[PDB]
Amino acid sequence: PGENLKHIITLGQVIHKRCEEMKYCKKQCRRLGHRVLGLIKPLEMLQDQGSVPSEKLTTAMNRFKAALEEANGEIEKFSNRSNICRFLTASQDKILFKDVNRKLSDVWKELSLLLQVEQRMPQGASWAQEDQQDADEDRRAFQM
Ligand SMILES: *c1nc2c(c(=O)n(C)c(=O)n2C)n1COCCOC
Repeated sequence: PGENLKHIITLGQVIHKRCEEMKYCKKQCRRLGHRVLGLIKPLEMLQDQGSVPSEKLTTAMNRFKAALEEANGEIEKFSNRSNICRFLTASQDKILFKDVNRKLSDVWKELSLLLQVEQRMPQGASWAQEDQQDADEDRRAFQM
């Protein structure tokens, strides 16, 4: 439980750091890192106590860990310029992290509801809109 929480928080931090160093598609990569850092903030607060998670909370945390591992795999893949160029030429909307953003948003909704109801923690609605704007800003930076 404590080890699981530390692993997820470390994943989020490595994803943010890797997104910050990305040389291409900076708006989309920076948005992914910023969103991940914001999602792990209440998990950092829960970790700062040292309570026991229910099995429903453990299930939701493990699903969130799986979405973060997928995001880390995508950032690692896109650290190679050729993989970015290949993916974007094949993509329809030019949104680099479309699939993993959907998974992060869906798994986060279940997890935050359990943190609020079970651990008394005090949403990805604008995300698809922000994704299209960041993708356009990135496409424009590339087209100069
Ligand atoms: C390859 N093809 C790209 C890009 C890119 O960043 N963007 C935003 C695109 O729209 N396309 C089609 N890359 C990545 O490499 C950028 C050029 O580096 C020299």
